[PDB]
Amino acid sequence: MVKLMIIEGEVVSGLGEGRYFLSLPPYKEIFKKILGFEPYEGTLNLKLDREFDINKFKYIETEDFEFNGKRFFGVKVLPIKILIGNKKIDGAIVVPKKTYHSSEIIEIIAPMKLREQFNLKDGDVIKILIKGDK
Ligand SMILES: Cc1cc2nc3c(=O)[nH]c(=O)nc-3n(C[C@H](O)[C@H](O)[C@H](O)COP(=O)(O)O)c2cc1C
Ligand SMILES: Nc1ccn([C@@H]2O[C@H](COP(=O)(O)OP(=O)(O)O)[C@@H](O)[C@H]2O)c(=O)n1
Ligand SMILES: [Cl-]
Ligand SMILES: [Mg+2]
Repeated sequence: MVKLMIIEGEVVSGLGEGRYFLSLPPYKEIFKKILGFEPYEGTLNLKLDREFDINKFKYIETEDFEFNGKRFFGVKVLPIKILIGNKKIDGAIVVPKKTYHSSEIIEIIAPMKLREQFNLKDGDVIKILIKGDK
């Protein structure tokens, strides 16, 4: 019962909001722990063929944090493989509980800035590979 989903998504730019959350040190740490890498401090948004459902997959989920008088909600994280060319890089789909962006926009995280390491630009279509269901 081995499972593969392979989803083309279009590289897109958003409202600048990824980076403040991936810079927040507890997030830096939880992703180091949960994934075995420190994400570059952003999220590569990819625009999808159709709505995405993290709950059909064997996600990790983070505890909420509270500091500076604020409540920081859980995020659901799902290891993936980012497929660019004949290359095959390891990352993760983060799906925050509360995000501004409708649900065919998935946010990707990886140790490197994907736009530089991989010369991506708004419009480019990349593929992501999800092994396993829930
Ligand atoms: C790791 C992570 C944690 C987030 N935590 C919160 C949060 O606690 N509260 C909130 O309103 N949005 C949270 N967001 C979602 C952002 O507010 C925003 O909707 C969007 O995902 C930021 O990415 P963007 O600028 O690439 O579109 C989080 C996003 C990520 C990547
Ligand atoms: N691993 C990553 C994370 C973000 N990014 C990009 O880094 C910039 C910072 O990401 P962001 O999520 O804060 O901003 P947007 O995704 O809203 O454009 C954006 O251009 C992302 O597309 C990247 O190239 N590689
Ligand atoms: Cl755009
Ligand atoms: Mg982003």
